[PDB]
Amino acid sequence: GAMGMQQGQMAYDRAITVFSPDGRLFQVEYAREAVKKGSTALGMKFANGVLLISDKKVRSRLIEQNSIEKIQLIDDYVAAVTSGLVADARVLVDFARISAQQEKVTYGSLVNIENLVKRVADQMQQYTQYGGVRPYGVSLIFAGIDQIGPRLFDCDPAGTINEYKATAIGSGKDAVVSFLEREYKENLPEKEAVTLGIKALKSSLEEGEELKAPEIASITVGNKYRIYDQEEVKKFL
Amino acid sequence: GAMGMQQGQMAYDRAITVFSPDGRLFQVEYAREAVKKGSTALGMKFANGVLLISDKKVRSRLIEQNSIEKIQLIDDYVAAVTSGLVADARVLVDFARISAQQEKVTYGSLVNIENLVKRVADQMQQYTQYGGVRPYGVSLIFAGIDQIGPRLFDCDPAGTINEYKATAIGSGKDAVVSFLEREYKENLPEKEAVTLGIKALKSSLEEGEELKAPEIASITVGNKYRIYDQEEVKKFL
Amino acid sequence: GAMGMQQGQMAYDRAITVFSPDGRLFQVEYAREAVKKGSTALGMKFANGVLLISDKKVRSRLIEQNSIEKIQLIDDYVAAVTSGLVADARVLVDFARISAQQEKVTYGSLVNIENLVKRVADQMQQYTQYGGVRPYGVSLIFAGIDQIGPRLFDCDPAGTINEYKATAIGSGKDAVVSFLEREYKENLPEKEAVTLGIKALKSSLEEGEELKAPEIASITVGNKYRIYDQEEVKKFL
Amino acid sequence: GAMGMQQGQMAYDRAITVFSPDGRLFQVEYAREAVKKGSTALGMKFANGVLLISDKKVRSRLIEQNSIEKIQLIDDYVAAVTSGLVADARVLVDFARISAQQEKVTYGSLVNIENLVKRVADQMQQYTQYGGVRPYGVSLIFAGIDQIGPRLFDCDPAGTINEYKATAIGSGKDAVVSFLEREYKENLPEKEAVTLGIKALKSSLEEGEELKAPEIASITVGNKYRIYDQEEVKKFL
Amino acid sequence: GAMGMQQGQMAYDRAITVFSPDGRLFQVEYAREAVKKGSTALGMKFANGVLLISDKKVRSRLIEQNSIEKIQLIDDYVAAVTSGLVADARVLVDFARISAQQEKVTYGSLVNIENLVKRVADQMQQYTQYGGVRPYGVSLIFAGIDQIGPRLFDCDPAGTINEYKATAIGSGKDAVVSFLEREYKENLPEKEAVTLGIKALKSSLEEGEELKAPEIASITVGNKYRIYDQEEVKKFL
Amino acid sequence: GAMGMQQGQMAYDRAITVFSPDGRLFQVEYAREAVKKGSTALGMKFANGVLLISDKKVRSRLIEQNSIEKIQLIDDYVAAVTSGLVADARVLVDFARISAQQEKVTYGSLVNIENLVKRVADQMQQYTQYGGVRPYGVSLIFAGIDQIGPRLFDCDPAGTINEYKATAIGSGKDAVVSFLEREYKENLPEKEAVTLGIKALKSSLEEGEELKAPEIASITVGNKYRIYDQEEVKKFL
Amino acid sequence: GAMGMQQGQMAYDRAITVFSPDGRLFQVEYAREAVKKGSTALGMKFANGVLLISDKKVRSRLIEQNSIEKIQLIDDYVAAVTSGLVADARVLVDFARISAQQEKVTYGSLVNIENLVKRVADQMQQYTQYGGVRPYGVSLIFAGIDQIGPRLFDCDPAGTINEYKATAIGSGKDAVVSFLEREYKENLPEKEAVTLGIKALKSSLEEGEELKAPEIASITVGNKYRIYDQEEVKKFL
Repeated sequence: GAMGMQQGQMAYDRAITVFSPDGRLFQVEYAREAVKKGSTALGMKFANGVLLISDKKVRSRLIEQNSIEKIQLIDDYVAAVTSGLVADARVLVDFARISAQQEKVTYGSLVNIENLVKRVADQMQQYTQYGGVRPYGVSLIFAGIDQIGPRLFDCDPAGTINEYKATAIGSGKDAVVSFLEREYKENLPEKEAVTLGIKALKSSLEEGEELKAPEIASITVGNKYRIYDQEEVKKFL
Repeated sequence: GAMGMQQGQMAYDRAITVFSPDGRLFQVEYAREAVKKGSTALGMKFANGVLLISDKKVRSRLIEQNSIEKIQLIDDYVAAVTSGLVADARVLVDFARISAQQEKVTYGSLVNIENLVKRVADQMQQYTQYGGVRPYGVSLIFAGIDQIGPRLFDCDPAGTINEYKATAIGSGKDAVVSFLEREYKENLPEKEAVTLGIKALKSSLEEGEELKAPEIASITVGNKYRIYDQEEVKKFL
Repeated sequence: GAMGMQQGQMAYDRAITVFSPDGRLFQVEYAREAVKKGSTALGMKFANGVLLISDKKVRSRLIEQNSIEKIQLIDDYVAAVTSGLVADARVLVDFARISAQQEKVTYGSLVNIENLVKRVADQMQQYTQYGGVRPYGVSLIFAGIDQIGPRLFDCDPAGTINEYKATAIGSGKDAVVSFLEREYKENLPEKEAVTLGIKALKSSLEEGEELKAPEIASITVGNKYRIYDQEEVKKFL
Repeated sequence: GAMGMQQGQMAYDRAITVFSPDGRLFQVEYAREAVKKGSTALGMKFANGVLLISDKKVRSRLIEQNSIEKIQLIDDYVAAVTSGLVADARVLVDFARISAQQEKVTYGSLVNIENLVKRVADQMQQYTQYGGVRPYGVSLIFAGIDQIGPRLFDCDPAGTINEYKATAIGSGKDAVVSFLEREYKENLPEKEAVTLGIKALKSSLEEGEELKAPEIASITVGNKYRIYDQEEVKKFL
Repeated sequence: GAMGMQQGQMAYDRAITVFSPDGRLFQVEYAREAVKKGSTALGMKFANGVLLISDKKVRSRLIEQNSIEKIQLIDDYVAAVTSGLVADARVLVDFARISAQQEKVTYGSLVNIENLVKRVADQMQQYTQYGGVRPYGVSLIFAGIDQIGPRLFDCDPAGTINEYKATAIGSGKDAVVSFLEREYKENLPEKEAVTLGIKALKSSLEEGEELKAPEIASITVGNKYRIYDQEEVKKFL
Repeated sequence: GAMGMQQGQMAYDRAITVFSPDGRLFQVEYAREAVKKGSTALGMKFANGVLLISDKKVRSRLIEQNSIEKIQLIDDYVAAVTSGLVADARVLVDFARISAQQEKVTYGSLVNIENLVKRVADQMQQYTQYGGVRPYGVSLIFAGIDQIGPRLFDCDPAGTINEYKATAIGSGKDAVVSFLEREYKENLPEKEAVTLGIKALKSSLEEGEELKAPEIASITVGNKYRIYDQEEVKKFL
Repeated sequence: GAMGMQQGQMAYDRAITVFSPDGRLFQVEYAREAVKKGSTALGMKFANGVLLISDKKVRSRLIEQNSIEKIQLIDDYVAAVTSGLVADARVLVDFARISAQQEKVTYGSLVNIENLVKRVADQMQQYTQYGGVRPYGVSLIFAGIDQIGPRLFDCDPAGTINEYKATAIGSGKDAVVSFLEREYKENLPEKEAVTLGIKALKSSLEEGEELKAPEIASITVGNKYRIYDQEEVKKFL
């Protein structure tokens, strides 16, 4: 797709920590915009585990391929994929990472993953009201299996968090989300799950035909995360 | 020693702290707006306990149902339900939770619930005047039975707190409240109370006919809180 | 005589700290407005004590009656009634409560009540010039009997303080104040004092006929404060 | 591709800690306005002491008379009288008080009163330049006998201090000062001194005929301050 | 970018930490501009190492030649080059230096270079959201061989980081990046690699014919960095 | 929403720590203006010492004459005279005083007076750049005899310091400085020196004829400062 | 003109730490201007040393000649000359002096003079980005001989530093720099070096014919600095 920023003027500039007369945080709103322009990714609970899949859209030959990993591990049993401002995502991810370690070193085990996400969420929410500082313009989803079972959560710049059966984020959210909204199959076995997924991913962003090379990872109850190899993903491609 | 935040290294530019020529905190007003756009919930004292009921309006098949719990526990004998900016509600809930724990660990027992709400209220009141920081865009109600007996309180973004015999909050407040204002029956036994309630909740938000699946829980003097199961609630539905 | 510096800069660009070209603090003025929009109340010295009386105007049946106490106790011998921003009023009261305890624990006795009011006044005054922080939108009057005798003080958002023989505050101030200004009887015995008072309160806010249920408390030299029970006040009503 | 002095003068931005292009601190100017609107008072050295006198203009019968003391003791040998924002005045006075005690506990004796006033003035001067904070809107005069002998000083919102033979402050300054400037008698004996003063006070504010009840206090070398009782003052009245 | 830019004042930027209504950080944008106006430089992986090359464009005879080193060493095994605000670049370079030592002293060895750059990047990222502080108007590329093997990354004012097979930075970025994008040869042996590079650099900035004297350095797996001598560089020139 | 309020806007910026497009600090300039409107004073090295002389322009009879000292001692061998904002002068003077003592207590002797001034000068220079603070609106001249010999220095609000043979400051600076500029006699003997001075001072400010009573003091190498008595000065007058 | 200000401009676009849409720091730019309006000075490496030369332009006979030293020592082997805001220059110089002592006291010897300048540069650079603080309006050049040999560096308000063979600064920079740029002789022996210099300085600022009295100092490898005496320079003049 063609790229270019026609707008270069500051234009309208509200302020920070100010509700609009209609009860809205415009800054948090503008933040959301940034994440809409991000890459597209999704994940869904299946058989006895959960998978993650993102559209790895590459440009130059000169990029170090794989090095542009979109799906990142926070720990062997839990990962997250993100979209929006790259820098903000990164730092936010590292926070989750250490945060995860903390619970492990104090309680001896990350029993409930829901909690890990709540913390990073709270981090984000702080910037939503604490005066002099810019909100994190990134949305990300955590998924993996904890003591309770296979889990999937998403988080937006406002610090909002929810649990899904399946969901997506980034540019093609609306599209891909609708596809699942209709064709999502409950206890779909992995092989088919990834299929339904890649299909859904396709339809969405695939206004531009070529799906390119998606990045896919999955974890099933009982064991650690598995990242699909170039060939394995291409198989479903 | 004085209670306050040591962190003050960060400089603050713009800040909320201006009374209008007519004696009003516009920021706190704008905040109130955000809560009106929140879901609808209510509660009321009855026979020998109190109950809480929230309208659990769901969208996608892809959401993890129950996980979107609106009625949250503070402790086995006190629960609260909130309305407004979701993020703000969550963080304000956890504050009350630990704050609750604190009274328990020093005094050995949370004797007066009124006090619990007062603390969380004051928290909110602080952002009402301390310059550089956006107020909490949320309102909530605490319900439970304490040393004094079944108690019902509500709280707005201004930090204003009041005890009720029955009340509501969120979107259809004015509506549902009027129904009760009219048909509220003093010592209505639980079964009939939950009914009157659900009826009241219906009328209000029910401009859109379908009541969907309401979330209801109750507690009665002498014991801990009881969350109604899917079928039980569907029974009154 | 060396002294360390916690903050490198004494202060930066902040609001709420500007004299109008005519020598007035407009914010403090606007703050006063909000208090004008509060409930009406008054107090007056009599025979050998002082009494406080406030108009308890109630709305819904759903309100927990008494729980909406306007006359508050700071200590068995000193009570205060407030008008203006409710949240602000509360927080200010608690400050006065602990502050009272403070003098007690150090000197072993609250010898002069004037001093207690001065301390809470100063608290208010600070927000009058210390930049980034909104003034307390509330006024209140303290009454009780100290080492000197029965005492009646009032205090506005400015932090201004005066001692009266009789006075009122809130919405119907100018009105009720005129009434006393005219028909206030110096050493009026209690029964008659409460009469003159209630009559005064009535005349004032009673543009709307029904006085409703007034909240009244009285203390006399030698003993602790006495709050009037529903029937007793209704007797004068 | 060219630079020059396009703007002769810089446009006005804020107002706190900003010199006007004519080298004036407008804020401090406005402050002064506030003091013009305050009550009128004066003081003058006499035979072997100095005296203070302030116009105690009372309104309602409901005010606790004397309690509205305008002349305030800093210590048995030094008093002060104030004019301007009443709250600001009070807090400043107490500062003067603790400060006076400070010198006494370290040096064992307040040898030179000039110093005392120097410290309070420096207090005010600080608010004249330290960014975020509104200046004290008040002007006061200190009088009392010290190691050097009877002394009289005045202080304005700018932190300016001077010693007079006689002077005044408040509303009718210009008027009263002129009267003295003309008929002031060098070593006038107390009785005639207080007369010359009350007359001077009269003329000034006495556009409105009734001098009402003045407040007068005096000290003479060798002993402690004396406040005139109602009858005594009424005698010169 | 042509110097024919339109001169103007500052935009309507209230403070640095505002998202535009389109989800963009304008300040970070403006910073990027500053980098485009810097010198041109590049680097690329080759045979068994990596090389760096920057256009050392000199003016006066009075400059101390070599002293204007654009290629700087962070450690014998890692170098970096920069473009944009010189001052910002330098400070940024030293941080990286000390940062590198720290890793060395705690772990005993700089195992993965990606981490080093990550640290310097997060530094910049901070100034992207933390209020009162101007972002680093600079972009730099780190290159050298670590535990994994030869590595090359780039970093911009936004703190965004990527690893390349080859890439450039500064003024003629777009031009030279294209050249390589087309004629870049995978495992090109040093001598030819430096040639392809110098040709690419030439083409790019060489609108003004003379390539002048380029600054080039290269390291290979197994040993320390080697900076080319004047004569050696002139050989490829 | 929005009843109709939108005309008024809230915003805060800077205008003190801001260079003009032409390279000048408007605030410091404005500061200078304030000093121009101050009293006129001068000083000049003579035979074997230095003398200071200020025009003590008095108004009302009610002022305490001498107490309005314009020439102030810093230590028995060094004095200074100031002009500009009275309040800022004083505080600044005291700073020099303790600053003087400091060197004495550490090195045992104030060897070089030039250093003393540099310190008070730096204090001033600091407020020229440190944001949130209004510069000192004053200029002064330091004179006395140090280890090197008789010295004379001047200092302005900007923190600029120069040593002179003779100079003046205040209102009629330009005038008096010119008279000297022409008729200044190098090693003029005291009696004549004070004459040349008074003459020079006269001419300048003497557009208004009457020189009134000048304040003069002089010190000569080998001993302490001498302040001229009313009659003595009157002799040259 | 009036108590009320006609302009309601609460804030303006001009501020600090803001990149312009074209990537420039306007504040740093304006700072440069002020250095342009400063005196003119230069330096150049010669035979086996380096020399400094500044135009000591004097006004009144009343100035203390030599006392206005423009060339200042940091230590017997390194001196610097500055141009721009005098006050800023001074404090900046003292910083480098103590800064030098620091290295000497820790390492036992100032090995590389480049480091010294770099430290003073970073100090400067900080005010380039740390929000609330005006940048240093001054540039200076350091010259001396260190462990590497004779060295010459220049430094601007931006914190940019460069080593030269010869250079100048201040008002007539461009002028004198060109002269050198053309007639500068590499290993010119001192006597001739100073000549080429004085001639160069002359040509430049000498639009006004009279070169007045130039201030010149030089050092040669192997020994300490030598400042030329009035007559010696007059010999070259």
